[PDB]
Amino acid sequence: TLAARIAISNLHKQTTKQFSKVVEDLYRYVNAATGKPAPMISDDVYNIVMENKDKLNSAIVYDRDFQYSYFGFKTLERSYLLRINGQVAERPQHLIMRVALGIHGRDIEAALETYNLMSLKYFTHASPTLFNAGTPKPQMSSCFLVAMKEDSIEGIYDTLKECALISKTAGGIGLHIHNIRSTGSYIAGTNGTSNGLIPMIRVFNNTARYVDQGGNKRPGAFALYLEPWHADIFDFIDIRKNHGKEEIRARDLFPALWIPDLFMKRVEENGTWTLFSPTSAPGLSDCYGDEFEALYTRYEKEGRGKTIKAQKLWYSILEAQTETGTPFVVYKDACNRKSNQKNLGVIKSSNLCCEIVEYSAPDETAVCNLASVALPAFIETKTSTYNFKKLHEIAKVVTRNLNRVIDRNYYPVEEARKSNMRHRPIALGVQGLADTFMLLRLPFDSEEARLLNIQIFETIYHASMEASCELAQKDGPYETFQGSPASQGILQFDMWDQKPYGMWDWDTLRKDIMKHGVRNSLTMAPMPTASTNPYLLRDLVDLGIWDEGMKQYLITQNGSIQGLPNVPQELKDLYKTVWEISQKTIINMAADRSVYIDQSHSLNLFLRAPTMGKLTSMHFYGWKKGLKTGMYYLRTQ
Amino acid sequence: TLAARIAISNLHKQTTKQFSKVVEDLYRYVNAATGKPAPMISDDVYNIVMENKDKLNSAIVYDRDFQYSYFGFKTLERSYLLRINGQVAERPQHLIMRVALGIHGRDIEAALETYNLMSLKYFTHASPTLFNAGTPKPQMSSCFLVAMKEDSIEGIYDTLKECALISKTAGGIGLHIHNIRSTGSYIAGTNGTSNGLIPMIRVFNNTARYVDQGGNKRPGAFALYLEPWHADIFDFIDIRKNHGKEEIRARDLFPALWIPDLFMKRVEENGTWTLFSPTSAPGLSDCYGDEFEALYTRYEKEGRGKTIKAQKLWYSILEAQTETGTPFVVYKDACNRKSNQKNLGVIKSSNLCCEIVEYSAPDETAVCNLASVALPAFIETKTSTYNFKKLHEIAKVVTRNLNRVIDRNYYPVEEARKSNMRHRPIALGVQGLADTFMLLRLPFDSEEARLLNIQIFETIYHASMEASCELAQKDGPYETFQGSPASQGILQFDMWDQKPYGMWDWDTLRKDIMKHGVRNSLTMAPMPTASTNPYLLRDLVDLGIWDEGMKQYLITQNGSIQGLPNVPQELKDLYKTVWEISQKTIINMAADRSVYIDQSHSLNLFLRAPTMGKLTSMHFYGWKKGLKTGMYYLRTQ
Ligand SMILES: Nc1ncnc2c1ncn2[C@@H]1O[C@H](COP(=O)(O)OP(=O)(O)NP(=O)(O)O)[C@@H](O)[C@H]1O
Ligand SMILES: Nc1ncnc2c1ncn2[C@@H]1O[C@H](COP(=O)(O)OP(=O)(O)NP(=O)(O)O)[C@@H](O)[C@H]1O
Ligand SMILES: [Mg+2]
Ligand SMILES: [Mg+2]
Repeated sequence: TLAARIAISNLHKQTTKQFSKVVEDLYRYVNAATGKPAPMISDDVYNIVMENKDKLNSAIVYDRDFQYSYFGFKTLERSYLLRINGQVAERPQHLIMRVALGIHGRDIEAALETYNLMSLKYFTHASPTLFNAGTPKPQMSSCFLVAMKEDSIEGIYDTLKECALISKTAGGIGLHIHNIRSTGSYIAGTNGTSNGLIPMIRVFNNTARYVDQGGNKRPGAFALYLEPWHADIFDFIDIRKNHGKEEIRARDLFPALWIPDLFMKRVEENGTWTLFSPTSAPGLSDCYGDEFEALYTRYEKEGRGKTIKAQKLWYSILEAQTETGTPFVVYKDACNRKSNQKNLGVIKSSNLCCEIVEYSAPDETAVCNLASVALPAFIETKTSTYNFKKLHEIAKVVTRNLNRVIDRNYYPVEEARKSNMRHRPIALGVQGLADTFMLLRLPFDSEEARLLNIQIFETIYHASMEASCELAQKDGPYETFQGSPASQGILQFDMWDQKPYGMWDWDTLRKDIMKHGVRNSLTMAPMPTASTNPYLLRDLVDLGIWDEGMKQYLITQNGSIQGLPNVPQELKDLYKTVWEISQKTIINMAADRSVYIDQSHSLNLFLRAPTMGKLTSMHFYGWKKGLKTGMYYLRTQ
Repeated sequence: TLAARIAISNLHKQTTKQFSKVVEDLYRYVNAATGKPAPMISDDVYNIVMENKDKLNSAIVYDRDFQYSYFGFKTLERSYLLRINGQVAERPQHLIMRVALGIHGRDIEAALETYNLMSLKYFTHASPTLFNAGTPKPQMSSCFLVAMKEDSIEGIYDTLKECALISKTAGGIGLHIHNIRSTGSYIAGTNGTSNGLIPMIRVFNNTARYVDQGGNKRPGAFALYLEPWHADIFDFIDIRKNHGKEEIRARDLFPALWIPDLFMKRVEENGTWTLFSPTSAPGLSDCYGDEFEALYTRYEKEGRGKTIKAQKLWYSILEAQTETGTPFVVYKDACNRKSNQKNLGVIKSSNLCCEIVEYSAPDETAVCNLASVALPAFIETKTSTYNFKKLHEIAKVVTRNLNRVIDRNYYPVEEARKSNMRHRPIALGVQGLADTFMLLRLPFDSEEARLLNIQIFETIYHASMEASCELAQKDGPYETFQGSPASQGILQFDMWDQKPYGMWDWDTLRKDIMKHGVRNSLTMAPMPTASTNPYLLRDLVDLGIWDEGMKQYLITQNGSIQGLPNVPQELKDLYKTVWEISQKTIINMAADRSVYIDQSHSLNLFLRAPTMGKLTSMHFYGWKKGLKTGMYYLRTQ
């Protein structure tokens, strides 16, 4: 809350009054230009709004529209509030109210609370849910994880279809392509050899550009997952390279390596690494860990690839990350080993923010159905505690919300719908970790921010897990739960090798889960969000120093306050810069919260003058650390 | 025949001996690198070669391999003779012999003569036939005329599939796209408007690049046909423009206008021309002439487009042709009006060389099944005549050859196969017009080269027509012949408004055709070929002048001999340059031969300093002249 809150209330003035009418407007709307009935509300939902209009308008509390961050509102106005004809036809509460209804049909009770919590900034869904929830094509889902359906032209162009047919509504896409042959591999049609990936990519990077004015975003953030033994690996990690004068100016593709441990082994024990066109080495992206090392090992034996210094790739890879900050690294074995869907098959890729990790097949495209809970709004008392009951509580709710989405979602491609339906993956997220910390005035390093951390996720996983049981208790287990690690009482940390930090009763849980099942194969995918230092500001009053006599140190420096004349230790330990905090503490809290995460989540370790040898300790640290999504991003300068 | 014939016979030495063994080799061949059975002969054909090996090797006459033009052989060696492992495994005769067999199965008699004529350079098929005829994927067809299946993403990407799935084997492609909406037109999905064509094009221009190493050619000569009332017309004619810094560097697309007469009317009577996104103006590429002018006329009435100075387009168009030599012009109404397939629907486009003109639908892709007869090899006696019987004769044969191709062709896309099968379009071509003339020593202008001309086609059309009857006499009418102009005795010139030049009995013909039908809806598509002055050289001896005392005038000038010191009139009237000959005589002979051409064929009028006003008389001349393929190409400097 700053001095520009006028943009809220004075533009709470060009807004009409009663939810009901605003819906009417939106429902009844017409294309003032083509005279086309252009509704922005589904028949289905509209009637629900009319049938209840009374209790609804009543229910809303418009005073809550002032309880919004300055840059926050702007976001909504610019992009989330349904406009009428160029003009904003939605008070934030309306949006909320339409989202709330979006999710539950006749479940008005459910609608109303899942209303209130939202309005009381407790949690919020993903843009996709925000944007379309309630409207005629209620696509509320975030990303899609697409499988390169075949290594035939029929395949590629059937894949290319989706990557558009989705890309046209929807959100981010991440497709894995370990099965397309390598440069100069062999066509059994004619005298041709293979073009490779990179031109085939230039293709996908191109439907990307064109298919967009509808996907309501030129940003075509596609990410491409590929195992590092593919004979085309080098050209692949290179994509975004600042040079390439007839190449991929792939300003919207990003390359992600889907890395088995073998590679990281070879690398460390400085050795060999063999490459393959997949055609000569079949079945490779289908085995993993041991089954995979037997396999790969033997195609080396059998002499099918092109042996290189394992240290060569790793070396080039590194170079690329620095110059471009890509490829991303996800650990193939870390992920499958510790996935609850290991029963289905082999998870071949994760997604752009290298967060969700769920099965995909040429006839299953996986979805990111996600909401994210606002960690800071459970802080409670001058100095304070955190309400873990409230947490458990709210996160029980969201797990319900998200489940619904899975049923009321508008599916872009039949694949998507099969997938989401048999497996029911959710993704609870979280916002405000860094905050919560600073509010409870704990420094990022505290071996008690350390503590807090663990407990939080512990509680979320705990709740989501339980909520999911009851609905599986009410509605039946998700369709494919048998064979599940959970179908045998093995849980996230159990697959890591730990004991819960025990703040919740996992026995009673693990007990019922076997007895009732759960409504979803996965539950949480924490922190790769923004729209889905201000903290000093406050503190500097009580001690001293200020404004006219101090438009100085920080305007200059990046909120890096270590060693500033007249400023407390308590503070410059709390309000630590991100370069300033220890990475092996970040990697660490990471691998901590990691134990109660069905999915994965992403690191962005933040060093200064990173060495082809520093970066390496960082990757190997986390690597060795059991982590699922490797180091995902390194920011430099 | 020059002094380098050594490349034939001395490299007739690294060739093995008896056809049969050469087949064996080719049949039995293996991928010396992947150990894959890599045959180059179909089971089907192989056995035919063994079952008859005796009469076959015998039959061949290898002395004929010396009867080849210097640059000619090179063509074969470089690209037509099946290589073994990098090394040429085919004497020209073998190729021929495999082509010959390619076409007829057990029809050895047919094989053998259709052998001999070929070997006696009388006619030859299209590369596609040359290359693959006999081999396991006997795709022998030239182009494909593809229909933009829908104005949905499902459509576009289903079209894009073919334009690859074909493009991967096969030959040239020409697709028409009058149905895709215009820039900023309206998506009834969301807040998007249309990207337009040009980006959608950038898409097709891109599968073009990638899908090629198999299509055994980086050249992706796609041509795109579009009516000039499409709201995106301007950007469309611009494609190849030497400027466009985030545009189509469409180094392999070419834009062709599919122009109704209305436009050319408006233009001349200096007036208006309205543009449309097709969505607001539906049915437009489906009506023509009168039905079309009623339609279009009324969308003007109704005020649906964006009225421009008809003279504006025409003006821009022109500019484009000069700077790029495109768009090509085909006359939509000229073509449908005088098509024998008018019964099926509306021919929406022709093809790259703007020659064939046959129906296409989102479930019919039309084919160019073609061979071409060598006009010069019927000249017969010091000075001479032309044997029209031989012509009629040989061209009877080719019409048989080509028919077979239609049945033994390997079809890339089910569409192709339906089309070719129900309609049976052929394309007899011709080579050596310009020659024949000079051999019978007649000048391009002679009102008796004028005469000869007409008669030739008259005879070819006459023969092909008759040959086609008999097989329709033997095999039945092509599947869709009822409703045919011919199914009513109306023939090519009859649809023009003429009487045959009567050198053949058209009554007896027109008689039987109604009685038996014909095997093909179309027959001929003359002169847009090369691989499918040397004439002075000879003459300069008998009079005088030569070599050491004359490495002069022409080495310099473009065989333009008008006014050279000591050189006969007889000659410099015969060996006239192409800029030097009259265009309205070219346009004219054109519109002459035109009357006996089922299909179309193409002009390349050749002026010097062409004016936005000179070009115009040329287009309007031919236009008014009844022509089907407008002026197709203008070469300048
Ligand atoms: N004309 C072409 N241009 C580029 N790549 C091609 C072409 N034809 C096939 N490929 C490659 O071959 C793979 C797909 O196989 P496809 O072309 O559908 O079957 P095919 O290669 O003819 N037969 P096979 O080798 O038996 O699968 C892809 O990785 C393509 O790159
Ligand atoms: N996301 C998009 N980007 C670019 N063009 C699009 C997009 N969505 C639709 N189009 C255009 O719309 C036409 C195809 O229609 P399509 O998108 O399949 O159905 P739609 O527009 O959602 N519904 P409708 O308008 O009722 O056909 C093509 O000319 C496309 O350019
Ligand atoms: Mg294949
Ligand atoms: Mg549509």
